Amino acid sequence: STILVIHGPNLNLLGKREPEVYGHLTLDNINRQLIAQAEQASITLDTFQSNWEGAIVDRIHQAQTEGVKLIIINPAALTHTSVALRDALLGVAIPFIEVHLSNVHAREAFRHHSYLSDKAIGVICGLGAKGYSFALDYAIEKIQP
Amino acid sequence: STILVIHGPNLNLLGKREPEVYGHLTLDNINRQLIAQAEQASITLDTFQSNWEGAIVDRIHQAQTEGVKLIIINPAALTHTSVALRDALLGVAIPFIEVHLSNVHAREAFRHHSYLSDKAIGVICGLGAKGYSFALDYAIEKIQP
Amino acid sequence: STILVIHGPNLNLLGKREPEVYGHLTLDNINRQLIAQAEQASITLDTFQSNWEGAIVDRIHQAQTEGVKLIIINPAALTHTSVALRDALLGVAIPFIEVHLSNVHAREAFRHHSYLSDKAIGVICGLGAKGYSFALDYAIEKIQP
Amino acid sequence: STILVIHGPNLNLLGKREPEVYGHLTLDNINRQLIAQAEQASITLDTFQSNWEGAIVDRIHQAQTEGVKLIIINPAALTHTSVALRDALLGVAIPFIEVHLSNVHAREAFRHHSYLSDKAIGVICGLGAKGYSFALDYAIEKIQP
Amino acid sequence: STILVIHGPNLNLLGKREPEVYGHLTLDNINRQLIAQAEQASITLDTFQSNWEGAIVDRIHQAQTEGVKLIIINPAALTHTSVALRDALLGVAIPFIEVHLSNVHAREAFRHHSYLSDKAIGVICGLGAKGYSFALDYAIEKIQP
Amino acid sequence: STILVIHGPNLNLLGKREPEVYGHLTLDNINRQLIAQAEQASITLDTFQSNWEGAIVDRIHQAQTEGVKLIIINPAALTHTSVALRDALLGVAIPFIEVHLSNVHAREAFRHHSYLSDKAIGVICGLGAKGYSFALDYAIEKIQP
Amino acid sequence: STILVIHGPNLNLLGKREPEVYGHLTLDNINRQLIAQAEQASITLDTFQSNWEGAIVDRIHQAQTEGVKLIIINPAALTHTSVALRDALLGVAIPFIEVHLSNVHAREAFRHHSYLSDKAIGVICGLGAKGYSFALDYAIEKIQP
Amino acid sequence: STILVIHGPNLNLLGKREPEVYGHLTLDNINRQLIAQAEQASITLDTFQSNWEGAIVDRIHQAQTEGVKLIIINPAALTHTSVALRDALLGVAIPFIEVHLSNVHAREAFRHHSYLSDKAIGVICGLGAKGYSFALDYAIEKIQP
Amino acid sequence: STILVIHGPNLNLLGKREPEVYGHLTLDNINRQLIAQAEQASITLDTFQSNWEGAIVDRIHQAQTEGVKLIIINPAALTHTSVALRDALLGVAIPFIEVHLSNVHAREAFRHHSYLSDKAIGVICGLGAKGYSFALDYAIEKIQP
Amino acid sequence: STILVIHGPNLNLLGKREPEVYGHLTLDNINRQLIAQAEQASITLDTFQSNWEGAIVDRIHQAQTEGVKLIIINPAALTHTSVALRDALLGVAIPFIEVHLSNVHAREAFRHHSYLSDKAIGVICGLGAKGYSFALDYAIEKIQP
Amino acid sequence: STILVIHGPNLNLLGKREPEVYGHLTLDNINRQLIAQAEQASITLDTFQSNWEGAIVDRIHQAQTEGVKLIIINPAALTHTSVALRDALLGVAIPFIEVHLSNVHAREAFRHHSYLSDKAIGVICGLGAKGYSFALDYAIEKIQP
Amino acid sequence: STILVIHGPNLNLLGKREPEVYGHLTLDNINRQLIAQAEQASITLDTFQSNWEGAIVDRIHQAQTEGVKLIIINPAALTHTSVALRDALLGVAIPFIEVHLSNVHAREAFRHHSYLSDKAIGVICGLGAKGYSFALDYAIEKIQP
Repeated sequence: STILVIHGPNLNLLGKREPEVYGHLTLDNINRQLIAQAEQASITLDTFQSNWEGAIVDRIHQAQTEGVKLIIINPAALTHTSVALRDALLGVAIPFIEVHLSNVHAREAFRHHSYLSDKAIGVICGLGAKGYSFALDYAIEKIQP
Repeated sequence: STILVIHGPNLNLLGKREPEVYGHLTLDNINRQLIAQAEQASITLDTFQSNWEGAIVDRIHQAQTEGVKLIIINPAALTHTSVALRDALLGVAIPFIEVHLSNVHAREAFRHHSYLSDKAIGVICGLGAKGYSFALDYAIEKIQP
Repeated sequence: STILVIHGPNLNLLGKREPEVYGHLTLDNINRQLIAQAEQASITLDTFQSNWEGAIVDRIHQAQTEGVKLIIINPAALTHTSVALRDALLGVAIPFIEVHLSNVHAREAFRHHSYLSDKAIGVICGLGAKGYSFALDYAIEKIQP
Repeated sequence: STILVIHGPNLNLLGKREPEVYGHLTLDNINRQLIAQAEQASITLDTFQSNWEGAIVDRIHQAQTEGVKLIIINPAALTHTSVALRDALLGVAIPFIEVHLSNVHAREAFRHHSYLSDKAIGVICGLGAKGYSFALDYAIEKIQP
Repeated sequence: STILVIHGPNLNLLGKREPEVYGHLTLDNINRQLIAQAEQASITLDTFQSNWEGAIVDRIHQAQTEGVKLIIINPAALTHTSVALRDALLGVAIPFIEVHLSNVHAREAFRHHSYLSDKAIGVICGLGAKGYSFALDYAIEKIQP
Repeated sequence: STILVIHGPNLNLLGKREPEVYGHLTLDNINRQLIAQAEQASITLDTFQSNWEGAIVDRIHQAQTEGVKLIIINPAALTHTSVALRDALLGVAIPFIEVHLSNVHAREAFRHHSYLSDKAIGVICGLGAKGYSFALDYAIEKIQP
Repeated sequence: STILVIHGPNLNLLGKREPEVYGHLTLDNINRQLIAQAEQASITLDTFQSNWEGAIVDRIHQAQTEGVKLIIINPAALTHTSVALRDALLGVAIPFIEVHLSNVHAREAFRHHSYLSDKAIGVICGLGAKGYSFALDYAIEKIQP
Repeated sequence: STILVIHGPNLNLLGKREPEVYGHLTLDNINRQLIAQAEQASITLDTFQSNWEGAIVDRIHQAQTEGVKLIIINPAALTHTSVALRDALLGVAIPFIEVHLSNVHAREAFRHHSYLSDKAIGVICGLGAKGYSFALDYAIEKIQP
Repeated sequence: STILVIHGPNLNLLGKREPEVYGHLTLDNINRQLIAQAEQASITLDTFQSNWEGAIVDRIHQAQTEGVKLIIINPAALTHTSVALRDALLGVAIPFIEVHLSNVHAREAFRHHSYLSDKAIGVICGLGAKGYSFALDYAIEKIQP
Repeated sequence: STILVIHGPNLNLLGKREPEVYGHLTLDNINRQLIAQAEQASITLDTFQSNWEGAIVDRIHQAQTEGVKLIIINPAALTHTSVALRDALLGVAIPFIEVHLSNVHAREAFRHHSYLSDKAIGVICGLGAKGYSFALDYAIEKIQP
Repeated sequence: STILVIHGPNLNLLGKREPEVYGHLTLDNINRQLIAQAEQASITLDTFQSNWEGAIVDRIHQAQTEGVKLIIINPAALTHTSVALRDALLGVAIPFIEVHLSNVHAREAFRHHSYLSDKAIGVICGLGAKGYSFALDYAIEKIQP
Repeated sequence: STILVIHGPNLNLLGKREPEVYGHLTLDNINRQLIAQAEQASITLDTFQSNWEGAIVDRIHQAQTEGVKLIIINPAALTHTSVALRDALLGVAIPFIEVHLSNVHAREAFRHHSYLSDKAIGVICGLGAKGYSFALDYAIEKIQP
């Protein structure tokens, strides 16, 4: 794949609980939208989700060998805690865009800090699912303007 | 199960090393006591331990689909570091009680901070194995008239 | 007495205001429950409440001459401010368990700090009145195994 | 206008001479792109730039009386300093998205703090001029689903 | 003239617990020594101890009334907490020397801060009961050079 | 429609020392002015002063049972140190206005923090005795518009 | 003798938005009330409002040359940010009283800090429009005792 | 002009108030001295003062188009607050020297921090008017080989 | 005797990227050198690398059951984040030496803190692969003096 | 059993400047008084002053070889800065008393911190030259009870 | 001497390593330039450099006895660490100007703090050798206007 | 010499007191081993110890003139305090390795901070005398690969 989308812990829960909390949108719905958006541009896109830090790090290492050109990553809770993730990305030297569904700055103070943002190309937060689509549009443009 | 008891990393070591250090009580002994206490009240109780953050997060997710009503969790070292665990509990919206065998406030300053305590119903620390039993007693009363 | 239960400032207000707000449970109800629980184990139990730091200190000093074996203390607001109270407990060297009705970690940041917790056997918070009962159960087992 | 795009201090330097900017892009080029994007959705869009905090505040107040439904704001340096701006936006209660051309997290530590981000719908940084277009896309969908 | 010696909370315990721990010296022994030392210089000396902050404040107010020229105070735990005590001393404008039996700098970090030390003539700590005698020697010389 | 005015520690010293220092105005003068101002509006007003935290807490608890509608409080040194006071006011749920004679912000840094101000209707400081009159004027309007 | 009342940024919005949000009182209403209050005491009073820091600073400099004796200032958001404003007031050496409509201490932590309060005669916050009337009452008594 | 001298807010007050306070020297006297010093070296020098941040930012932008080679700036209070000013200077990439009349380190702690000093060639403070002459001397020497 | 060498997350990447960046030395090369050095002293050297925290915790627990005498550990990114690792080492009570290839003090501030260093026998950083050899030399001498 | 008195940097200046600023007492006067006090108790006492840290460290090392039993040290400015001094005292394991002429707590905040006080037997400050005499009186009692 | 120039540790290295690095200017050259400048004004000027803190302190003490009227000091690294130096300058009460060749604010955070700057007449940094000449100009004018 | 070994304050005390406390190893023993190790590799090695900061700085300057290629330095206490040392090493641009006998991370929190570690090639602590040998091994390989 040329673009890899990574989702961090707890994102698998999207749309599961009381679909009038945060409605009906699922992680799969998001993935399908992105895969279709990428197919439109003849770009190959892979997706990955895990609750396990190590599985995400392993997947990043694999991305390097597969010739992934850009990573779109929503590290979820791991953005505030995982230097291992930072060092995986940097160690494979694949540029990345950081995405969060919710506005990270509007929540508790510990969510204001990120071990990834300072090394990302850019960061999108608080725009829901469309944030991932925006990241993908940017990525496509960078590769095939 | 109605009640799920979760033990974090390193709690599998209980009673393994020099049973004159901290004596002979094992994690299994704790679990047996709790299972018997729950059986006495005709409540179904399950237990889980892991050294792997992701395994705990996955287990919490599964708790939601199983209809667990309350979680009793000793996150051990993960209390001070895991936002992923916080967000797992909050994401499934299962109420929980936090338990530690030892008095966390009597140890190093980094153990005074918890990513769970502020969202727990309550917190018990420093009362050894009985802490879990107390949490269970509370839980039983909350769930049953 | 063998066991002494101390309640700090403002706890006399329990159940007084709009008993629907936090319901109907009074300080006296709590004391009666504890006195009965103690009688059931043939342990003598005394109780004390004051809004005056000095009265609490004096009472602790008296506990020493009376041969009190363990103190269960809900210092309420004094937990965050009274080094005098810490030094009274340490000076008479009577082991103690700290109890709070409400979850101190779920409130303002200044409530996260305690001049007692680090010297307590353990701490219970957020489990309402049952917290004192749990502390008593522990205490009984410790004194008369 | 339905949508108002605000550019803060020093943004007038883009392209005219490039302060330290890269791409040869100018503020007028950005505006033309957004106006055309907005026309394409039959949404009316105005733009505004100033180096003067008071002018921006006045403009926000004027937005209220004009029935503006959403503000896309690149406050530039004022994001780190201007509580007056925060209070203008909150006082008129117009929702806003915050946009920065550059990655504000990749620079000095003082740029990590914002008096706006916590109250924004969301924040986009580091994606250049496309950041504004993404905001506008989000805004269009929100206003005209 | 008149010197007043004030002892804070818990100092009444001196020599009561296991005279092995820190031995046999009592608060009354200290007071006797000081009263004799003062009598030897034909200076009138009064003493006061309380566990109650308000009593100590009242006593300081009374001091002014009695024309006390200098206060020797061991505030004990109140040194780290009582602004009321600071303001009492300042409000009557009686100069004072602060004394502690134990070395306050050699204990927990919270004991390093004092609401009195910056307004004392001087501070003596860690020299046991002699600290009070030294303070009295100084005071005598200051009042009757 | 009773109003209660509470004065904290050390306020009894007003006008006692060197009536040139802070002038001749006494606490009793302030109380007389307030009682007369309240009588002019046919509002019943009581006053209370103590050096003792517990006396103040008790007096607040009594205010509830007496049907006091608003408290005007100058906690003096206790504003920076008493959570017990905060919790007494909040526990009786009587609205209050915080007053200080002097400008608390112009003094030492530790005086800049208050355990009351965030819960007060408002705060007045630095305007001398008039501050209490202003608080009373506001209170009267609020209770009997 | 001349009193100048200065209103800072965003205060022009008063009473504009949903008059049940914060009701119907306007900045003009406030000024009318203060002008009438001043006429009643035969004091000349001027008023000023701006969203522009430099306009306010200029106005302060003009106040010096006009012989203004006292300034009543509600700096609004500038209280937390503007050292320029501090230095303008200090540079002209006109005493001032700081007023806020809302209780600044009851909001975000950054609103607890002021570049003005420590140099003000006093401060009033959280008493709404009356706060300005109180400041004027004080000012009148100070200028014409 | 080859050199531009910028004076920040409140510097227009120099020598206005009680000329035996901080003397008779005026902003004009400073400017006249600098213009004469520059004329003596056949260097063209312009000067600018404003109380309005945006005007200063605009003036810096204009300096770029006028071919200014070096800026001598006394940002006065804006040194501690204005990131806009920092980003103007950096954006036009004109080197600058920072000057203050008074010793910024000898005052309040907040004046120890600057958004400019770290990017300045150098900083002169506390040497009165001669500071600007020294900055100009330096600048002349630099604008040569 | 067995010595166990643990390599943390991302160390599997050594000598993959740009072998002129940090050259050609691989994790396997390091291990082979260590194994040969251990064989020379008739000590068994076991090695382990993982990207997964839990795997490393499990491996430490396994070390205890197999009678490992000393651990040499490069936790890599987990140094700064993993209390679980600290508690694993301490729980098994195997002595350990901490090693880093790069100079952790020369990088970002968050790399300055270690959850292991305070409990390690010692620490080596910045000496590349030779660090591990040095740790092993020390370890051999400690096991076989 | 010798006592050694150590005076730090700048103490040689005592009584040199404007003998009315701090009067006439010189370092040599202090030393003569202490030497006489010691002779009176048949204790051998040596003294030492230097402006050079290393000289003081060397002198402490020499004290060990000379069999000194107790050090009375006024480190002056070195109390706040010199870990080398701390480590010299600890390394030779000679107990010490810290003395300062002035009240170190009444000055700048940086003077509140000491690298000695926590390891001293005790500390005396603010009692002038008598402080050294008091330390000597204590020392005599400790060595010859 | 009338004016004394003091150079701190490591300044002897100027011009001694890689003259195209920091070029060819030596500490001697700086001194020769100053001595000549002083001769032009018939002012007697002495200079001093040392790597040893004590030597500098001694030299400052000597300056007092010589009747030195002003000190120009570049403390180099000692500015951030030496309270001994601060106290020497203050103890002899000779006014001083602080000079640094390089811009101390543009370097590591620890270099932003000075134990001298707050007591200096003023401070010059970042203007190379000319800084000292400026300081000397100022000093000459102050001493012989 | 090609390599220079520097030992800081108090290291001369090694093996002097209670050779059971830390045994018998002396500084001279360490130097002899290093000299022998260096001779074995045909490298010239010099050593130096002092308790005086200035002596160490002077010695470092001298190392430059002697062509020293690498410094092995145990700064002991000066690591936490001496910017002068840092600047000496940087100013001569001789690479260096930092060594401590004891584990600096296992002691007080202030020992965690170093003014050298960040500019060292690497750091070794806690491995006793062997730490110096290791540094020498590394240095030999760097200089004569």
